[PDB]
Amino acid sequence: NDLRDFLTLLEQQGELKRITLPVDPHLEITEIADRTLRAGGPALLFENPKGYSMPVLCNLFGTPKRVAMGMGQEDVSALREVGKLLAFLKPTKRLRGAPCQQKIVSGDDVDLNRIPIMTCWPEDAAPLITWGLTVTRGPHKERQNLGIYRQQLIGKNKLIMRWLSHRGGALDYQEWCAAHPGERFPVSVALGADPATILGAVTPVPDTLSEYAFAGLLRGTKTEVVKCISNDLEVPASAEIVLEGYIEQGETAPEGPYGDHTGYYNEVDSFPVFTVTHITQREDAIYHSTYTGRPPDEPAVLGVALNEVFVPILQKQFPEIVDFYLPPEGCSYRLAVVTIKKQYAGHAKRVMMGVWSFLRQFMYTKFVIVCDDDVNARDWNDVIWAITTRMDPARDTVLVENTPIDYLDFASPVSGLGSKMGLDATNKWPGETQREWGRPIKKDPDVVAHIDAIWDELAI
Amino acid sequence: DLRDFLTLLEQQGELKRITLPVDPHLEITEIADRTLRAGGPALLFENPKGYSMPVLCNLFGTPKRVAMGMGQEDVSALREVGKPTKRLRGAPCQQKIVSGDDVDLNRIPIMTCWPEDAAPLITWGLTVTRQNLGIYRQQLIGKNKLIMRWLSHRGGALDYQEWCAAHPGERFPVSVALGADPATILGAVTAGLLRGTKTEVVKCISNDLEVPASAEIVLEGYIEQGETAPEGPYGDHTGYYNEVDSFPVFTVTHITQREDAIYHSTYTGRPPDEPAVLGVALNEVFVPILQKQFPEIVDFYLPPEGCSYRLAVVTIKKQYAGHAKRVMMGVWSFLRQFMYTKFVIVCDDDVNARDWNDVIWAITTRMDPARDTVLVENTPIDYLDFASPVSGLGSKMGLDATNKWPGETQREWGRPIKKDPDVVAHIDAIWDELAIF
Repeated sequence: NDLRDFLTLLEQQGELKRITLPVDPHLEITEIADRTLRAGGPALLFENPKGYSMPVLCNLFGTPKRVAMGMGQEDVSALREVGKLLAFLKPTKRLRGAPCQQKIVSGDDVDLNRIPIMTCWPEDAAPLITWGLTVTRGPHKERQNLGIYRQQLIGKNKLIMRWLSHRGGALDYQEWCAAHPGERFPVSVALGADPATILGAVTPVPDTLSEYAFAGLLRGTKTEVVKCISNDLEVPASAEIVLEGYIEQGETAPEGPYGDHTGYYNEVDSFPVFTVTHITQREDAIYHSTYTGRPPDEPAVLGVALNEVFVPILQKQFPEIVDFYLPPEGCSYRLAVVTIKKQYAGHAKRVMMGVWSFLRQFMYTKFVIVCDDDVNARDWNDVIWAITTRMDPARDTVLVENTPIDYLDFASPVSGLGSKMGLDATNKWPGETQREWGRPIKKDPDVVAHIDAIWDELAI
Repeated sequence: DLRDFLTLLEQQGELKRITLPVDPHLEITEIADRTLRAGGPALLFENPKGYSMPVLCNLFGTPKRVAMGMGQEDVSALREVGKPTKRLRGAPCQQKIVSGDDVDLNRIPIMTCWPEDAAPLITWGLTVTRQNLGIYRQQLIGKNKLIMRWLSHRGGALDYQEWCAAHPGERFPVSVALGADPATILGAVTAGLLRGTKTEVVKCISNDLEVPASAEIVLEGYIEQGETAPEGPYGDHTGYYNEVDSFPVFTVTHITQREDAIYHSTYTGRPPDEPAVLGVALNEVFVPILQKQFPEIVDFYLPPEGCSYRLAVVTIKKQYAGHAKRVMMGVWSFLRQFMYTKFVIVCDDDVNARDWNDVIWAITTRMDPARDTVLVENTPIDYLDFASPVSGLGSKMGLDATNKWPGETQREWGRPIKKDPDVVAHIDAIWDELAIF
């Protein structure tokens, strides 16, 4: 039901390790988690962080298996069904009491320095909160947005709220300033909610229902919430820790530099300040954290699982698509491989244009490789094979200039604007070539199946 | 010798004996393909369906095992190559003999590699014809007939062409050796002293040609002048079937073998395969020749998955704006072996050329595709590459994935995240006691 249930389950299955040695939240936890993630190991619970009593949980979603379990299922394949659900969509139980409100502190007594907030990389400006569910409401509307923004520590009761312009929290704030000049903007942040509510924030959800409602569908049951002490926002009742407060209009601060998911430092830049009035927590509270850096990291593993959700949405629109994959090594979204059952000359070009335009998540995707269905999109041995035996580079490469690009991608010529490349690695049909194309080597499916059957008894 | 080599590999967990019945028709290839693709061991099939002779394959399926076969622990010593034989009288390879009507090639577990291959095919024969050594594929067309597929430029074909001109009508003597010791096998690539001590050989029973004494099996015979046959189709190292074509016939008069002989085999197909892994190890010879001409080059690698020569990754210590372009042009013009290389990626020295995780990282964080991609049209291409628009002629692509300097960009380029060496060392020290697994 809640996060602790999830952790005891993981522990029985050898998917959680408790660590009793002293480990510093300054740089050391990150190093340990990075080595662990890179070898597919368990989630980690640091019971003795140097200089703090609250234990630190991280690497929670570091294998795609653990992502699936957090949505109820046993294997990664079942994410495709959550996909069909999302296509289909064009409730919440309020409690009076709640574990997340067992211990309270406010006003002058707020001291964020009692929490083991991590510092991830050697040149990061300061400790940084990374797994907060930020809850906001706009002025014209009842819907509550949930968002995951990084928050730098600048004082005993001050954090910076780094939301980028396009995201729901930033839009709610921008409207609030316009509709209520001068008024404090109410905000709350929840740390350590249950896995379904966490995974629901991460997933894109059409406006026809709320974010808490979706998470209720992944979980058998309705999402339980509780009203905040100092505002009318609703937060998950079993949260381990909750921060309540406001944004004072026109108060801002320099943020960063911080290491990012691309493997480089973002340079310094201004964002609004979040003043914390209340810290509420559970009785033996656990602090939930993570880090971004050179891929693969936990976010990148989440993004791989989350791309299985989208395969079906794509297929419904383009039934020619057999598989669709974004390697984590390409910073999760910058490169895609697509395999199709080709039906006509030029077909690959319509598929490129589809990837670059149908879903917003792929709007900034710089490289797209298209292949036939005799290629396993998830294996570089096949993908390189196809590129080097089915392309003439000048004939089969598509370039498009002056297209939208992430403003923090320093590799484009001007901020926000750059080019894209599609590679048509499909077999060329008459009209596309005047040569006799080669007949590929196909395996015998009967021999393949016989070897699957004796594979274990061969014991190699 | 070969058996010494195999017992060494076995004690180091680099050889699996397999006792289950398995067919040389298609099944061995499937098993070897899966094992190679996961970096597993060499394989010795002790019980091949319908044969007594065991089948050895995937011998050189990791570059480590190539190194061990040349004596040492690293492939490094090939970079120094970058910068006479002993005749025995008597030999294990001649312990058992068969000739004339008794020659029956169907007693040998010759593999059929892919479903539409014309027939069983011999793939690791050392063909002997000064003596030239060559590795030519040989299709089985009868009890004592094989097709000898050598293309015109190669040493065996040239010897034969001269023989027909100098001795009209005379039978051409030929021999083929299977399962020689690892050094003579690796030796190739236009005599090789990887071993350092001289190679041991033995005269053939029915001709004056010399073959390795520690061969498991030897075929002796001749080419009857003007006798030819349709060959193939066969699956090849590109991953496609080559179409049918005519080549000379090799009549086998004698089969000589060792007692308890082992049949050494392999397969070519969609890369990577064993030949491709050999070609990667063997390319290390050229790194030094490139470096002497372009000392900026730190590494230079051609993945097997690109059919051994069609794609190259190069890492450099960049010294000026535009530097990557000169290096591209160098790869495409300095050595003839890289004349047909279609794709070239250039990266900085913080990248391991041999790891796709690094190479994709660089491409997706240091390139604007239109600015940084170089296309050149109407350049020389292999005439058998059906993907070019016209036979013998096609385009090439260079990708400049280096960090961009002032002039190449007007933006603030990213500072990469470096780790704290003191934190790394402390975690090495407590790693075992942390006990995560």
